[PDB]
Amino acid sequence: KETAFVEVVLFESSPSGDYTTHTTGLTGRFSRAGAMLSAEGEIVQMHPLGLCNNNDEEDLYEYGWVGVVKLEQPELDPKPCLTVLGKAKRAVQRGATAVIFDVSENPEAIDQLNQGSEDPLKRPVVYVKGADAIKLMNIVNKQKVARARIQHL
Repeated sequence: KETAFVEVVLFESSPSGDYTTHTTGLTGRFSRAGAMLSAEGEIVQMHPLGLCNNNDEEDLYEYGWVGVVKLEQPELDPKPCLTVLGKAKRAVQRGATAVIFDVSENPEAIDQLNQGSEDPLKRPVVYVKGADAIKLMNIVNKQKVARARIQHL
């Protein structure tokens, strides 16, 4: 399958040094234009405008982050700086191990994410929508650091 199982992990340390964790599961689909590989890392939420070399002097994240990007309604960004896959490629250049797109406000992006390339990304690009997107963004919009685990299967 092209199904991606995504686990989102919230964690707190204790004085003993042992962690308490809380996991939320959800499902998306791997883009055919990205790798069909598993990935894992700290979530970094980015506004889709942040993947433009606009303005900027933008943030350096430690290598290995999982980008979570909620697409805008296309009416709000009619002049996109890069294609949606281009923005994923840009994240990978900036150290992302994977990108998860919430495409619920731009479901037509799935057409581009389902279309193959002879220059595919070497890292996975997952899209979520529906209840799965709602589950993801509810956790990401909490104050807390979270880790994502993306599993092929």
